[PDB]
Amino acid sequence: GKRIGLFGGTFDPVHIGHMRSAVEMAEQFALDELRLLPNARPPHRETPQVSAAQRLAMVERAVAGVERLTVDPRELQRDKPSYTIDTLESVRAELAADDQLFMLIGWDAFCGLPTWHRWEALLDHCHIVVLQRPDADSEPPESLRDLLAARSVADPQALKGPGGQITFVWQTPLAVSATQIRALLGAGRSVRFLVPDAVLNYIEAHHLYR
Ligand SMILES: Nc1ncnc2c1ncn2[C@@H]1O[C@H](COP(=O)(O)OP(=O)(O)OP(=O)(O)O)[C@@H](O)[C@H]1O
Repeated sequence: GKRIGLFGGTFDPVHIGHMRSAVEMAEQFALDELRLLPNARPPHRETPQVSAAQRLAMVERAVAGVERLTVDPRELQRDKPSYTIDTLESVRAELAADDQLFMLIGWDAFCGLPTWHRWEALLDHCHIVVLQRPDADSEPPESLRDLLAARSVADPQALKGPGGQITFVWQTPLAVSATQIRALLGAGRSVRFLVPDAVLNYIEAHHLYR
């Protein structure tokens, strides 16, 4: 059907590390579309004076004019956060049944997957692609050996069908951090070139991260 990616993050703010990983994810999987999915979180876990809807605008500024990168605001429009599985069915509810869905997660995040609500069902709806990288020691928890055993493919090209498997991918993400960027901004410095230019212009224009 279509090759559709899903890239979830808090994005506070969205920066070139995310965007450059997005770019690479797509090109590797020949995605028709890669969807950035800003997650929703309790109001009190937002950066003070940076709202959900501003996080969402920057993500929009960042993919505007960018082919095949779009934004999915559905978590960002609920009554409160959701579990991922819930996002997944909602996404899938609007898909064609042969469309292939690829959820991109980080190694460290994948390592805590058995704590996600109803985790056993996630691969019902998508493929999970796990970012491997120089900083997260590839030592899977014993709680994930049987899952990786039943559903992982060593070749990403071998992901098949609209979902059901796990593969691993290697990237060297830029040494850009949203935490570093906030501090630079708090310190009054220039994060120019550490974030997409349309994101830079938004941060500046709206005097965000103070
Ligand atoms: N440079 C990086 N390379 C690619 N993706 C990264 C990078 N840093 C974090 N991520 C991604 O960041 C996304 C959401 O923002 P997140 O706050 O988790 O990142 P962060 O840079 O570690 O921010 P923070 O510094 O506040 O922890 C995640 O979905 C994750 O994949």
